[PDB]
Amino acid sequence: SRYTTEFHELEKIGSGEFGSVFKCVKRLDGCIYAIKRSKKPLAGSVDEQNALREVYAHAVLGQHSHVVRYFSAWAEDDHMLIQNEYCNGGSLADAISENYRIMSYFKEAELKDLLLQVGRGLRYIHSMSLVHMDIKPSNIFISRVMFKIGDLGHVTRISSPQVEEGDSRFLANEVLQENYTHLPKADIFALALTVVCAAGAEPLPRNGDQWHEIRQGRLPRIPQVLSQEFTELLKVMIHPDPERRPSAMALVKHSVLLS
Ligand SMILES: CNC(=O)c1nn(C)c2c1C(C)(C)Cc1cnc(Nc3ccc(N4CCN(C)CC4)cc3)nc1-2
Repeated sequence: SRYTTEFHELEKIGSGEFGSVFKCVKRLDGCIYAIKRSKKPLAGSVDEQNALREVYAHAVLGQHSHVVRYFSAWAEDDHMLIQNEYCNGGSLADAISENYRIMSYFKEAELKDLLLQVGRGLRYIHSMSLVHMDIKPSNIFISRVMFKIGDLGHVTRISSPQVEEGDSRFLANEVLQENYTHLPKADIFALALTVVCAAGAEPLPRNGDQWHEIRQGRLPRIPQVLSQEFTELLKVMIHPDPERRPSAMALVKHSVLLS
């Protein structure tokens, strides 16, 4: 077993219908990696479709500060195994849960830092003519601080997009309308709501009235004191017209964020 041979398994850090993710130490270099382990999907399934998007995202993407690094991938015993960078801070979703429990928070500044850092990640992905298509707190990881985009199973081309929608909570209406002419801006829409989650918003609606209200450009209720200036940035990021939303480029260079 390559897995057993090359790595020692330390602890399970993730699980879902997607499979499991394990904290492992690689024997050769003593370093910690996150190994995603998944049952090999049925041929011609959504699962195989998902799986394929991730393989070829790696093939195209190089290393980047704000994208979870991919090291290798292989298969054995009808399972697919992917060796990733380990982020010792866990996910932004875990962090928000902890805040909601311990009763700390992300200061307005820390929210600006998160937007900019994930913004930098997107700028890079978009520059390689790809889109992530599932930005949300659980797909943003933390290394201790650095924020990094993970889970590339929804990644597709800007030009010839094969679109499996991400989480309905973070989804731009135009994508639901089968409009794929400006996919990068769906990532921007989705980042904005991710930040609003970090800022302590009540859980985001999955559909119904409040879902629609948001896609009219209406921000969820925040529990804290944010400047009108940062507010408008977050607001225009969920503008119903995707062309009015900042590109990742315009984002990373925006006056409010820097720095
Ligand atoms: C579809 N699954 C994933 O993409 C995925 N899920 N996780 C949990 C990770 C991934 C990646 C993107 C494939 C790689 C990765 C890289 N690092 C972590 N780090 C991490 C560290 C600690 C924790 N936890 C702290 C809070 N807990 C007690 C649960 C473990 C969770 C994740 N997680 C992951």
